[PDB]
Amino acid sequence: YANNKEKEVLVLWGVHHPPNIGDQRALYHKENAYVSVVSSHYSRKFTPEIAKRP
Amino acid sequence: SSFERFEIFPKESSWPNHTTTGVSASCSHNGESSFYKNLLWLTGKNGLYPNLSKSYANNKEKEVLVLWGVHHPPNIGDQRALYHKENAYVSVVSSHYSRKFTPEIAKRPKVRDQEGRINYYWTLLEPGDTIIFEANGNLIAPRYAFALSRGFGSGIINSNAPMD
Repeated sequence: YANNKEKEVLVLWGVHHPPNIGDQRALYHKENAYVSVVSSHYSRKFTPEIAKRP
Repeated sequence: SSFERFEIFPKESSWPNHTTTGVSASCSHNGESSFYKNLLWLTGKNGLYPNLSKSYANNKEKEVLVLWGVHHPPNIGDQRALYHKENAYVSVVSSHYSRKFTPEIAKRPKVRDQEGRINYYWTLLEPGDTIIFEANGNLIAPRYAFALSRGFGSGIINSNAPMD
């Protein structure tokens, strides 16, 4: 996405974490996952950590 | 205002398939090696370190302060003889807290006759919230937790002054 609007754009996103390895292969078909959200002045690589939580 | 010390993970029963007799020569006590009375050093027993999982519930109706550690051996040799697994991790997760400690192994300068590193961590567990510890090595287990009531608005004064 390019910010041609001449103003600051607020883009929000999420990163999902299934509770076990079973939910990861049926929603996304890949154990090892990642998300690359990078811009000209921002960078982050979200390594999805899977664990059973309360 | 109010503050008590209680054993959150009993030393004798929380770890049947583990070793809790680990002691550090750095944590001496009158010419004898030792370790933190409130923590525990869990190493492999019988040549295997099973995947552990402990869920403490805060029924005490007050904020509980559970502290734990993450160990870092200086080389790949110490990792296979204490925990029997190169790739390690620790899953300390609760209802409103989550973190995955990837153990990074490296040779470090000798601080207090040690090339190893035990990075400590502490979280507060609210009532009605259950914390879960999950690990397959390098976990410095919490033995003594505390239930406290908050005194807002204070600090800490460094002083050599006597008490009266």
